[PDB]
Amino acid sequence: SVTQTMKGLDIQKVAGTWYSLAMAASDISLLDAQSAPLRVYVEELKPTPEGDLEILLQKWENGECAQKKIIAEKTKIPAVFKIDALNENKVLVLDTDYKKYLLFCMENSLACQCLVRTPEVDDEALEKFDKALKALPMHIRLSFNPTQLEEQCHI
Amino acid sequence: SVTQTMKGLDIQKVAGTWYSLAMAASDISLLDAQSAPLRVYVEELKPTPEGDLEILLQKWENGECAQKKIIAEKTKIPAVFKIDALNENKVLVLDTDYKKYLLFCMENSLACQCLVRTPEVDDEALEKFDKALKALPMHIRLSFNPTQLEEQCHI
Repeated sequence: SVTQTMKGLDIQKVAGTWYSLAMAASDISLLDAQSAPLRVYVEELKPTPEGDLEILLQKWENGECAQKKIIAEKTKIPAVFKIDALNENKVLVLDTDYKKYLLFCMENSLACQCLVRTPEVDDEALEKFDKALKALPMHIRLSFNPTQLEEQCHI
Repeated sequence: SVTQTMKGLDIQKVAGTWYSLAMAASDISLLDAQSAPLRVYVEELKPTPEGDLEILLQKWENGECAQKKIIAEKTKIPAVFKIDALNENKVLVLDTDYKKYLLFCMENSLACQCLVRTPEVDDEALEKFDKALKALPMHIRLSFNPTQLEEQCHI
């Protein structure tokens, strides 16, 4: 499970543009294919006034790159959000400096991402990402180059 | 490119049973799918008397797990072998202790593996694997659990 949350998270400050620089998952099948279920590209985070988090992303679905808008509801823990599905799905913010990177996980089993503000490889962010994962039973990891980060569904 | 070879490699001593515990590649497409091109499961290494290396592996091809036998020809460098294809493909042995692990890469762009003798997670081997990769521009990494390592094509 995930025992890394961001202490003192200010959700309003994660607002705006992000790039899914790297992804990792507990199970290969969660990320292997273009259309793999947990292989979603974040576009924008929109905290609500009420402190919920609207997430704009892209998902490759039926041989094309589709826009998806989901809402993750706030909990009593600032760094933990709940998504509505057939399963009780949790979004955990592990760490962020707001201005460059944000690490998060979705768990039921588990997929995590390293988000960055700009379409650049941020070695410092990937370092924190790898450190946060050494805690977790991941079996697949992906990363994207600057050229892919500027394309729909990272093609 | 790969600037990690095993100094003093004794090819006769890599003979026998291996498990593709982890794989990494320069490009997501080389490993993403079951049928991805560089996603081959090593079964056995058979050095020839003449010092060539026969490799027995499995490849998921046309919705099933197929046996494949390839030969990599020795070069003047003990730790480097050449495979016959439309492209000049090179096998480089990075490191081995013969008794537990062997790391190798195939390059044209690049796929590497962490081989182990037994169907167990060897953290020491994965450590050496990650260290060897920090040199290389990998964008996908996979690992297999003991249950998968005992199945045809790691299903």
